[PDB]
Formats: sequence, structure tokens, C-alpha cells
Amino acid sequence: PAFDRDQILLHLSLLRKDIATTRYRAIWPRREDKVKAWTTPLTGATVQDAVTQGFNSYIVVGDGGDSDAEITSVNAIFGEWDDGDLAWQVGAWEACGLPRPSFQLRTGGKSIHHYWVFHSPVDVPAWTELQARLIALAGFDTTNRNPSRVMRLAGCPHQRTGEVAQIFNATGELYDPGQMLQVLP
Ligand SMILES: [Ca+2]
Repeated sequence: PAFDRDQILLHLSLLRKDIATTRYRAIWPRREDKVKAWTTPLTGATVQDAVTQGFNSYIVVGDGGDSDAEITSVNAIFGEWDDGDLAWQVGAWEACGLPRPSFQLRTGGKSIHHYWVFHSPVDVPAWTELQARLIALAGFDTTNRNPSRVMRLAGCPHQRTGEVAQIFNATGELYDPGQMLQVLP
């Protein structure tokens, strides 16, 4: 196998997602090659094919499909800083006044990914407001704001370096969206 299946399933598990309905996106690393992204169900055979061909690996975090209109709920808010010392990125949520992430993800690239997982799926309007407030308070990359946003998948390589994305600092904690709305301005 060209990927770590345990990390893939752990990513889905921590997001309380169902592999049968999870959407995979394979994106070519070099913009100038103008290679079409794959949009397909997440399966081991498809990830195997995309990784060995040279694609980077992503999943749609929200549930329902590939476009914003197809998303009916999202199980987590999440974000990343565009840059900054990596070690600083791991802990910088604390100085922002954010609660501790449910888990974090090392991508192999320039950013740590932070996730806060809710106990129940969140409808798109409520989720959209929480995600926007999270971006504002932390100063995250403002690109990652739409309900069909894809995020780097754990257990697959960052193709530029070969480093395999890894989940770390999982706590098991689940947040409540109403409580989160109070702590996020
Ligand atoms: Ca809790």
C-alpha cells in the first residue's frame, strides 16, 4: 500500500464520518501542469491509484457531496495559519483564546491543521457562522470557509517531500456548537 490505511480511518473516525459517504479529492501538486482533480468516493483502490500516480490527497470534511449546495451538515470546524514557525503553530490556538482542538494534523507542508469536532452534525448556516468566527479570531487562512472545503487526508504523502500526513494531539473531546458560538466572537 502507498498510504497508511490506519491513519485514513482514524481521520474519518475522529470526524465521526462514514467511509461509505466520504468524498475524496485528488489534486495534482503542480499548478502549471493543469491536471484535472479527481472527485470520487473514498476507497483504498482509488487512493492507491492516485498516490502512486502522484496526486495529493484530500477529503471533503462536510457531508453530502462535493459542492457547497450538496453539503447538508458538517461535523467539525477547522482551520490553519497560512505560515509561521511550525512549532509555534501547534500551540498558538491557546494565545488566541480558542479551546483545545479535538485533534491536529501534520500535513508535511507549511501548516498545521486544527479541528474542533462537535457531538452532533451542524447544519450549514450555523456551521458557516462558527467557521467564519473561528477564522476571524485566530487569523486563519480565510480561504477555508465554505461547507464543501476539502482538507489534507491523514496517512497519505505530501508529494513534494514524501512526508506522510499524521494525526496528533487527539483528545477525544467533543464540543457543543452553542457553547462554541459563545466563545467565538
Ligand atoms: Ca465535551
